[PDB]
Amino acid sequence: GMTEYKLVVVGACGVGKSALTIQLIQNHFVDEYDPTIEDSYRKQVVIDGETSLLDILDTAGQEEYSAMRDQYMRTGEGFLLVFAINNTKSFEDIHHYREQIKRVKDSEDVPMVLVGNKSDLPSRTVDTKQAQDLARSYGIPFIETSAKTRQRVDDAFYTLVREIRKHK
Ligand SMILES: *CCC(=O)N1CCN2Cc3cc(C#CC)c(-c4c(O)cccc4Cl)c(F)c3OC[C@H]2C1
Ligand SMILES: Nc1nc2c(ncn2[C@@H]2O[C@H](COP(=O)(O)OP(=O)(O)O)[C@@H](O)[C@H]2O)c(=O)[nH]1
Ligand SMILES: [Mg+2]
Repeated sequence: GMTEYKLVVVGACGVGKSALTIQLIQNHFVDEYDPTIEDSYRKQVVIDGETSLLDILDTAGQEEYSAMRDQYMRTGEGFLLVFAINNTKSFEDIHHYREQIKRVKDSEDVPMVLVGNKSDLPSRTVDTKQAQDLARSYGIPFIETSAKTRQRVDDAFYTLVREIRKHK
């Protein structure tokens, strides 16, 4: 059957996890998406000439351990670590999420990409150097995105797919 990639999008409330995922699948920018709705989404893509089906968990709600999140964390192949460039706390929260994923994987070498979202906004509080430093510390790529303009959205997901290929 068609190759699949199981992806997980994680990050603080409000950073744009749903908006990024909706842009990828639908090519529309959502100004409001219910923060409680945790679901998976599927998209057929072609990346470096390979047709595949992405299976993407948009994490949401507060109720952490849940049938769905548990199975995607245990079986997920790659993770997008999303913060917003106007949300310093969301950047500070990234290390927590990376630590929890590493503990589920019992591994230091999990495919991940750091995503700094909301690049269209004036109110930057996390500088690109802070992002780049963090990603280099972790050994992973950094991609700047805007779900509003769509800048970097494909690049983020495709880079994650390329990172999974490099690992397996
Ligand atoms: C605004 C609502 C929303 O989008 N979310 C609420 C905050 N969530 C934070 C968050 C926390 C953890 C944890 C822990 C301990 C994890 C997680 C879990 O649950 C299990 C294994 C690995 C990790 Cl990283 C999150 F994925 C996560 O991101 C979701 C965010 C959703
Ligand atoms: N300006 C701008 N707003 C965004 C961007 N991404 C998300 N938003 C907005 O930020 C809010 C939170 O987005 P959402 O996708 O619900 O975040 P989630 O809680 O991580 O799923 C919503 O009002 C979105 O429209 C972006 O790149 N730029
Ligand atoms: Mg959401």
